Amino acid sequence: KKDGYPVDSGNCKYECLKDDYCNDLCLERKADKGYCYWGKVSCYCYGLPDNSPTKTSGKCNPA
Repeated sequence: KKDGYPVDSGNCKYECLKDDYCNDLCLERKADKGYCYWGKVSCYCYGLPDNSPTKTSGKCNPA
């Protein structure tokens, strides 16, 4: 497992506004804990699956 920005199949890291939205959405992502790294970024989990597809080196391209 590992921390990072959980991205859906499109490679889009879920965003957030508070820290509880990240911790929750994070638990669903299989992460133990997670907050919302604002700084113009998105949520942040801690415990995502190894293969857990997270922001790699591209942009959230729909389709």
